[PDB]
Amino acid sequence: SAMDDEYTKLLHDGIQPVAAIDSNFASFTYTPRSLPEDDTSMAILSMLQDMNFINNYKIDCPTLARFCLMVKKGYRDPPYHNWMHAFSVSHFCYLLYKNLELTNYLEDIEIFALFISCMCHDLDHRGTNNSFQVASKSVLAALYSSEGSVMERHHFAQAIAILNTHGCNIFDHFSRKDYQRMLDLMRDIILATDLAHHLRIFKDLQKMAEVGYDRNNKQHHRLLLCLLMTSCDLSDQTKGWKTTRKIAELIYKEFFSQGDLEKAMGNRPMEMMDREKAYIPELQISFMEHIAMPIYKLLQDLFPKAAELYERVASNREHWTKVSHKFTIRGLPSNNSLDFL
Ligand SMILES: Cc1cc([C@@H]2CN(C(=O)c3ccc(F)cc3)CC(F)(F)C2)n2ncnc2n1
Ligand SMILES: [Mg+2]
Ligand SMILES: [Zn+2]
Repeated sequence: SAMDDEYTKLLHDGIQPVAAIDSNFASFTYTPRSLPEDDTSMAILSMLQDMNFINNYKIDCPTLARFCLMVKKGYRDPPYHNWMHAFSVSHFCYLLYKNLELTNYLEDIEIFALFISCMCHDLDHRGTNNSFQVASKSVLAALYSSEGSVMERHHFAQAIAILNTHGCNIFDHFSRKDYQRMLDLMRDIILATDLAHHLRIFKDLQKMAEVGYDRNNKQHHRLLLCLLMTSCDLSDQTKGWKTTRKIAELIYKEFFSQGDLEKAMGNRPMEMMDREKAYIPELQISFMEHIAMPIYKLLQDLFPKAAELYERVASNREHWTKVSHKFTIRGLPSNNSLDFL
């Protein structure tokens, strides 16, 4: 009933101009988590319209409205891996489109697949990682653990189940070859969100940036799509310090909750998921140094206009070192009590 009325307005009221969402909506400085959640499905439509994908691919507006709502409704509400994460990852894809001239690098359909993949790439996340699915002998591991990337295979399978839901296949008028192409792209792009995949291809990403992007090289296209998706996935770290701090809070709430579950199973959590061992400033510096900063350095090497993104991640990294001293309790706790000992 609720989705029906939301559908009715999304379809019949018209698509809001993207500039009416916010004066800075298309800037790397904009924080899409600032958008009220109730406004995000209309913002998805506005972005799709502004990138001309609705007209170029003749997407049926009722199908697209239903698709967007079905995708939003396909996310659960863990602290981090929720619909607002998918919305902000999708928004960053729109930023790359508006700021970095992707049409000089990628086919139209590849850019479209990236954006749709961003919307779908964490569908039905339960707030636990791939190792946990295997350790807990979850249904998802029973399905996919022999292939790896258990959660990401599930996210892709969930996106297909939405497309296979009557009235929701935004691609169903595509040619057979274009349809196969779109779903293949979605597979590769969603599967690239496994950071284990990113780490596997990282040297090939380095090699691509070194020799220089070849628009006629099909492997360069695939590699670039993977890097862009990862850049979208981690894009929370490219905003201000306030965003980085809040996003850290959400990640560790989620992580520590999984760690609490691992302990109740008799298993030793990773220290970054153990609330009794994790030292957040050191983990955030490590994550920025070894994972986040190299990704945006690569993005800058390929796209010089992405320099500000790398400098932001580097800045946020310096902020963690500056505030680290505040995790040590000097003097007495604010209650004047040593009871916590
Ligand atoms: C935007 C953003 C996203 C993530 C994570 C990274 N991540 C990992 O596997 C991972 C690997 C090494 C680490 F040191 C920490 C986490 C997968 C995920 F949890 F899905 C999202 N983090 N993590 C810390 N700050 C983050 N900021
Ligand atoms: Mg994911
Ligand atoms: Zn994600």
